[PDB]
Amino acid sequence: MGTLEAQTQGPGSMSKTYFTQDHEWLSVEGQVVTVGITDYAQEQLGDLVFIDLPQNGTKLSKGDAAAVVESVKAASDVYAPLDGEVVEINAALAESPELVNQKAETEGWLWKMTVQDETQLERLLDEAAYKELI
Repeated sequence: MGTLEAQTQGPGSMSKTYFTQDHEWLSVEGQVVTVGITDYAQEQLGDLVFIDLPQNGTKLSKGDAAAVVESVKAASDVYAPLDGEVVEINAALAESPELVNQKAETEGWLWKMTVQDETQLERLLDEAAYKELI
């Protein structure tokens, strides 16, 4: 699969991004899974005023509420797309929550988590619960 390629990071390798059923995305690079909300989601919410991120070291199960993204008109929980452990959060978002509006699917990522084996993600891709973002 293309997930193997992204995990291996051999020459000419490229990270793969997938979108979920709930306007979230995840990207795989090595064993690091980066998670954010989609461009669609940031547009639904309007200008973001606060981002509440998970604590580093948090053990997540698929579906756990992990973050909150908040505009004046609306708030939205962001759920873990896979089981794993939070290892990094996007420190830019404290001063610049609007980076999520500007670059939702790239620089406005919310957190990074480790997954040791991609069997769960492989299942969700095979089911087309999650789909490749092109």
